[PDB]
Amino acid sequence: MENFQKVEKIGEGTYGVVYKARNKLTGEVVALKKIRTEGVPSTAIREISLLKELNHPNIVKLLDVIHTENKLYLVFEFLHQDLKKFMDASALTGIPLPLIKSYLFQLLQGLAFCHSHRVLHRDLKPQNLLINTEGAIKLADFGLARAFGVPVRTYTHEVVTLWYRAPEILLGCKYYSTAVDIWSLGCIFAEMVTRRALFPGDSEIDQLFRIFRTLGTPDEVVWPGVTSMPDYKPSFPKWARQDFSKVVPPLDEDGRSLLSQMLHYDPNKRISAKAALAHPFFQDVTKPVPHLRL
Ligand SMILES: COCCCNc1cc(NCc2cccnc2)c(C(N)=O)cc1[N+](=O)[O-]
Repeated sequence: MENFQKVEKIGEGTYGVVYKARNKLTGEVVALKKIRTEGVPSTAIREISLLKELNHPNIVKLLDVIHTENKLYLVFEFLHQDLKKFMDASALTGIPLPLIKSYLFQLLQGLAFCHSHRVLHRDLKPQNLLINTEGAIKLADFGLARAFGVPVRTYTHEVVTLWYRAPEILLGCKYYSTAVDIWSLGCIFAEMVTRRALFPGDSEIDQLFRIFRTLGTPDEVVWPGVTSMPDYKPSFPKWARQDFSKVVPPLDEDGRSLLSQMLHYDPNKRISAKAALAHPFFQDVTKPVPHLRL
C-alpha cells in the first residue's frame, strides 16, 4: 500500500484479498479490496466508477476506486461483522424475530434503492450483508458482478456458494432481472428463521434439484416458458411441492406469505422489493439492537 495502513486481513473475497485498513492522511478506517489479470478492462473501470454515486444508508458505501500501477483497489465503508458470522453466533437461540424482521426490512429498502437505479447485485449471500452495533444492516458489493462477472472458484480456489442462486440463473437464462436478488434474499430470510440453509446445493444440478424438491418441479402452468430455458431438460424428475408450513416452521402466516412471494419460480411473478416493503409482515417492524461482541 502507500496511503493505507493494513490493520488486519478480513479474508479472501470473490475477487481478491480484503483488508481492514486505516487511511494514514484522514485516519478513516475502511475495507480495502484488491481486485484480481493484465491491464484492467476499461469497461469495468467506467462501470465500477458509476457505483460511487449509488449511495444509500443500507448500501455499503464505495469510497474510492483506485486504478494506479495498473492495479485495481476498491475502498469501502467498514462494518465490524457480517451476517454469516452473526448467524453462526446466534445458532444457539436464533436471531429474535424482531431483529430478523428489521434486517429483512432494511435489506429490502437497499434493494428497492439499487433496483430503482437499475443496478443488480446478482450474488447476495450472508457473507456480504454487513451489520453494526446500531442495528443497521447493509448490502455489500452491489454491481460488482455486472462489472467483473461471478467466478466458479475464488482466487484461492474456494468454491463460490450456489445456495442463494435463483432458478432462472441455474437454468441458463442469460439476462438477469432484479428478481434474482429477491430470490437470494428470500433464501437468506428463510435461513435466519430456521437456522439452516434453505437450499444448500453442492453443484448446479444439486442446487436446482434441491429447489425442485421443496417448491415442486416447475412446469408451464406456474412458470410460462420454463421448458424452453437453455438448460431445462424434459428428463428432470417431477417432484410435488411441499407446504411452507413445513419449510420454515414456526414462522407465522405473514412471514410465510411474504417468503412464498419472494420464491415464486416465474421472475415476473416474484414480488418486487418495493411491493415487499408494503407486505403486512412489516406492520409491526421495529429496529432492535443486536447483541454484538466485537
Ligand atoms: C473476505 O470475505 C469474508 C466475508 C467478510 N467480508 C467482508 C466483511 C466486511 N465487514 C465485516 C467484517 C467481518 C469480519 C471481520 N471484519 C469485518 C467488509 C467491510 N466492508 O467492512 C468487507 C468484506 N469483504 O469485502 O469481503
